[PDB]
Amino acid sequence: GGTILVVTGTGTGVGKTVVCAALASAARQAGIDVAVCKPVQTGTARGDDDLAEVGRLAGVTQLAGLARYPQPMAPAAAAEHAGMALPARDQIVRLIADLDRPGRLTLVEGAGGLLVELAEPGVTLRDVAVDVAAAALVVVTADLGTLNHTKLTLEALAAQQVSCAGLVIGSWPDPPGLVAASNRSALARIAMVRAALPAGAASLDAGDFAAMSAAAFDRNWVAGLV
Amino acid sequence: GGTILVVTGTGTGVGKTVVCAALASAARQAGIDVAVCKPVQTGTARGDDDLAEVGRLAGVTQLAGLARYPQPMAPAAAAEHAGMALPARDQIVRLIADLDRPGRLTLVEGAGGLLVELAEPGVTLRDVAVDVAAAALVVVTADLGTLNHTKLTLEALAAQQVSCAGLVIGSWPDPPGLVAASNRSALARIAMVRAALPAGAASLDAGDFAAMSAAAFDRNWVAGLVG
Ligand SMILES: COc1ccccc1C(=O)[C@@H]1CCC[C@H]1C(C(=O)O)C(=O)O
Ligand SMILES: COc1ccccc1C(=O)[C@@H]1CCC[C@H]1C(C(=O)O)C(=O)O
Repeated sequence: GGTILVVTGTGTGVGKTVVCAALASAARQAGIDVAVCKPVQTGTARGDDDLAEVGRLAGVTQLAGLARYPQPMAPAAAAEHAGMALPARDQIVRLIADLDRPGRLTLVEGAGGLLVELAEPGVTLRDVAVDVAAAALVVVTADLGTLNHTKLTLEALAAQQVSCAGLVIGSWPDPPGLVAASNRSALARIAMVRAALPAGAASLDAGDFAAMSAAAFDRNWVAGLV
Repeated sequence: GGTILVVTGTGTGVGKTVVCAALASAARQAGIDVAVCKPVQTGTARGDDDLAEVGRLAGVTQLAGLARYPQPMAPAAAAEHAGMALPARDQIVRLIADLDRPGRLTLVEGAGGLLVELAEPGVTLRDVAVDVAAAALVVVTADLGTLNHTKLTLEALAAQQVSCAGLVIGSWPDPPGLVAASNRSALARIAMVRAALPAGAASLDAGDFAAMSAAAFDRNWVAGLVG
């Protein structure tokens, strides 16, 4: 086996996908082979496609997914509106296990937050992280309310003995602002802050995004992941 | 004592204050003595004052505060920015204990979400709820992301054996879109939804607000809150 990380977020729209891309880009530039699994993708009718974004921004080609739902809703909700079930727990765990190989960083991107139902019946990304012995990287905001949401997510991880690999602020504003500066310091008291991605980074071309990502993370930490 | 309910939320801006006012108004109209307590208030320099809004919307005069900090931030940062300290645990507990009495419903309004630090060191509303044997009413939104936030908050309450008194949707759109309708159904499968306050409730006058409040909750639930 290699290294499996689940990438979750404290909520929706926190920048999980740009963080997957930035970490993928950083890790490739560190010579690591990277796969990204997005088992469940919703919001396709309006053009959401997180794997494609990871492809454009970081050049990853091992991009695996199982299901795509048009409605911009939580999977269970999108799957009910569509009249079709979610994938099986079995499918998700085994797709991830087959992606994973020595020398490879495999990132598993949830949909929304940690306790959204990903597979039938009621199985979450937390359940999947247990099954594949993955640690969890938590994407957070620097905005008002982030400390509570982060602490809640970390408690939920520890309740099932899922290790936390750190936090990433998905969007760092410019200029920061009083709240954002305060929250960054407080977040670092609760866990390791691996990066804070400049606001607007998702609009970069691949070259600029690759330079941003290399500077965003600690090179030694990245190298140590595998 | 009487009944103590802490009123928390899945985050900030979910409508805890209007929910406190609405439940207070419904209980008063059922003949229940109501006090509302806000042990930590931030944002006072921008005019934030939840107790005064409760009084204005619901007519409550039994209102009790404790700590007030100027900046509209989490209490620890707001207190640091003002060169002040957070209250001690027993200052919060004594405030609640002094209000509590038989026949009375005492609502304790949190600051932000459940695990926000209210007192040194790392004391949260969840700890306070344990100390005063209160159940927790959880205020939620109907928007994308509420299910995860609600489940995280209920799991945290259960981790300390704090009973969940149910959910209240702080702002309910009319008409409800597909997403809000779907989230309300999912929310009700997680826990009892005690009310869904109409959007804009905070702008109703006293009589409209009182009428909205009486219709918002099951009267048998409200009446049963206090023996
Ligand atoms: C399933 O998770 C959710 C939970 C609650 C609310 C919304 C969602 C979403 O799916 C959003 C909506 C479409 C895009 C998705 C987005 C992404 O593609 O990154 C995300 O994961 O938040
Ligand atoms: C202090 O706790 C917090 C922690 C994190 C984020 C926000 C808050 C707030 O308190 C907000 C900020 C000002 C108004 C407050 C509001 C209310 O007065 O109703 C609330 O309590 O959420």
